[PDB]
Amino acid sequence: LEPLPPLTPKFLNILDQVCIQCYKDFSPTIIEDQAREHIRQNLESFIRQDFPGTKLSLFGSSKNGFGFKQSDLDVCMTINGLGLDCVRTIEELARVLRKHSGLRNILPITTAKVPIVKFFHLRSGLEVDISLYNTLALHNTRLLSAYSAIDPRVKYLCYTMKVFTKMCDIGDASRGSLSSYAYTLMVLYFLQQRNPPVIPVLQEIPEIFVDGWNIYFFDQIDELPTYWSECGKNTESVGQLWLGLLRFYTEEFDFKEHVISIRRKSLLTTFKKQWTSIVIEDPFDLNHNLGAGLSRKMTNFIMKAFINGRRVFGIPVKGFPKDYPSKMEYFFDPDVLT
RNA sequence: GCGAAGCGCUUCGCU
RNA sequence: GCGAAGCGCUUCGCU
Ligand SMILES: O=c1ccn([C@@H]2O[C@H](COP(=O)(O)OP(=O)(O)OP(=O)(O)O)[C@@H](O)[C@H]2O)c(=O)[nH]1
Repeated sequence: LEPLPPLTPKFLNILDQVCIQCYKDFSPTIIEDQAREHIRQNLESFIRQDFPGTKLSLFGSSKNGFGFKQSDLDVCMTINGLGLDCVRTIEELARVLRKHSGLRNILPITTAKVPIVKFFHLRSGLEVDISLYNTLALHNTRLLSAYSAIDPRVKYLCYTMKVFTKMCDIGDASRGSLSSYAYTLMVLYFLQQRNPPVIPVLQEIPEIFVDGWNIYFFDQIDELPTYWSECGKNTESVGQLWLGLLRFYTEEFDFKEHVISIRRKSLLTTFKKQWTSIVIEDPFDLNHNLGAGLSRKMTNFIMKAFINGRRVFGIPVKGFPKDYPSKMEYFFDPDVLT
């Protein structure tokens, strides 16, 4: 790794604005939020024609406080008043949805760990994923939402990370990379682990079980000053934290021995979890390693993207060539980061 | 035993 | 469907 020159005050002010701009440019307007709602509304009534009692609910970015323009729509389906063959139900869902003049490219994915019917929504141009009884997903949505409300910099960094993985083309788990949900967990972990914490761990501040998993977490975001020790302690700018995250995952954190675990504050090791051979534990489904599908080719691309991320965000310059219309295209240049 | 392409086949992955 | 990793066969290659 290269030595990094000291941060100037003014290159850091640029880092702060660039991170905040990631939130403003990509957080959704009310019109986009409601377009998603309508999609959930319409599909529910349409599916109810064949499967009465069908309840659809959104989760993921559409509802976890990290809504991101043009993200795919995550939908969880259950049936009110209800050993359900999920493989068969996904194909049943597919057969139903091909009759919808507003949908195209209906595709059932039965063999995935989480089976989904994936399709394209004409009016909105969004891609939609319907899964069945994805109840843990509804709860990690509420949990991320609680983190998103603790401190403004949590959104700023999570948005900046979503922009970054998109440009580096490293955020598609269907092409062997990591999923957005994984990167968000990496951000929240980094903020729980830096000294002093920016966020606490909310499931350490009660046993509520769903699918045999304790889904409890502290969620009254109006009263953490009472119950979180290091509240208000960390004063650092968002641009320092974003460069801090890139350095944290390229210089300090040892992926070979430690699990990225937002559920509890202390170190969780590769050895205890039997996950010896990037390792990320789901906040609730503790048997699910979100890095279990990574190739070592793919881990290298991710590591390479983080390293050039460290370079362009860490080497001060001013100015920037008037070629660029704004700082955004300088920092998030896809060729540079790849 | 090794490389390239084509045509088939299988296994793993995808919220 | 898409991504990855294999196996079959054929054709052409191995100094
Ligand atoms: O490994 C996974 C992946 C996905 N999911 C669940 O599916 C949802 C959709 O997962 P996505 O991969 O679509 O992430 P996203 O665009 O919603 O981005 P984030 O806000 O999640 O960073 C995620 O928000 C998560 O709740 C899991 O529970 N586990």
